[PDB]
Amino acid sequence: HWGYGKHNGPEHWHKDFPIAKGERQSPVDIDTHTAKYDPSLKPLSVSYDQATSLRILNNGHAFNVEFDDSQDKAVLKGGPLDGTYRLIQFHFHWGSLDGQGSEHTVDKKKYAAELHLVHWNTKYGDFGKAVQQPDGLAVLGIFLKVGSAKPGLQKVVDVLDSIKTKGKSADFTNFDPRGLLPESLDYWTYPGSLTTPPLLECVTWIVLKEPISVSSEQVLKFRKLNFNGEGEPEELMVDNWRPAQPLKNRQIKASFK
Ligand SMILES: [Zn+2]
Repeated sequence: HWGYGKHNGPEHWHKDFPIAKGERQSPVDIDTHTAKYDPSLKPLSVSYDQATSLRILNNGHAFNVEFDDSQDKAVLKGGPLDGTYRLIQFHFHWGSLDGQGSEHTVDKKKYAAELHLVHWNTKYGDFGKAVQQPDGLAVLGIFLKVGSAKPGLQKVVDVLDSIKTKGKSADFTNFDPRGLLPESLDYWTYPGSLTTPPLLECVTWIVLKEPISVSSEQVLKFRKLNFNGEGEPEELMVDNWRPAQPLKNRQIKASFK
C-alpha cells in the first residue's frame, strides 16, 4: 500500500522496500558544476521510427503508455550503454503546482514534471529478468517546463479522460514517442534505481539537459487524473514524485561541456 500520501509516501517506503536506503537510489540532484564531462561517452542513439504503442493504463501511481517490446522496434543504444535496450513504456511524474513535480533536480531546481522512457536490456530476454540485473534498464529522463504547448503530447492528454481512475486502460495505437523529445540529446548519466517500489537498483539513468515545454492546459489535464479506483473516494493524482536521494559513492557524468 505504498503511494505518495502522508501515511504511505516516500519516507515510508523503506519499511516494505529496505533497498530504499540503498547505495544507488534514484532520483538524485544533478549538481551541474560537479558533474564531469566524459569525452569518451557516445551520442545516444534513439531509434523510435518503428515503435508500436499499444495501450495507456492508469496504474494508480501514474499512467503508462505501453509498447510492443517483443521485437527491436523502438530501441535505445549508445551513450553509456552496452547493447540494445527496448522501449517498454513511458510515464510521467508531476506536481500539484508548476514549481514542483520532477524527480531529478538540476542544481536543486525542480521542473513541473518529468518524463521517463523505460527500456530493458535485450540480453536478459524480458523486463522481469532485466530488473534483477545491475545493467538491466536504461531510463531516458526528460524534464517538462510549462510554457508553449507540446503538440506531440496532445494525443496523450486527450485520452486521459478515458483512464481517470486506477485500473482503467484504453487502446493507444500509433503514438509516436519522437514527438516528446527535445532538440538536443545532450545528457547526464549515472547508475541508479527505479523511483517507485520495488526501487530495484537496475537502471542506467540518462537525463537530458534540455527540457521540453508543455502548456498550462496540458499539465492541468494530468492533474485531473485520480489515484483511486472508480467508486472510491476521489484523490487527485498529483505530486507523484520521489524526492532526490543521497548520491553516495557515485559520480554523475556529462556528455557535453
Ligand atoms: Zn518514473
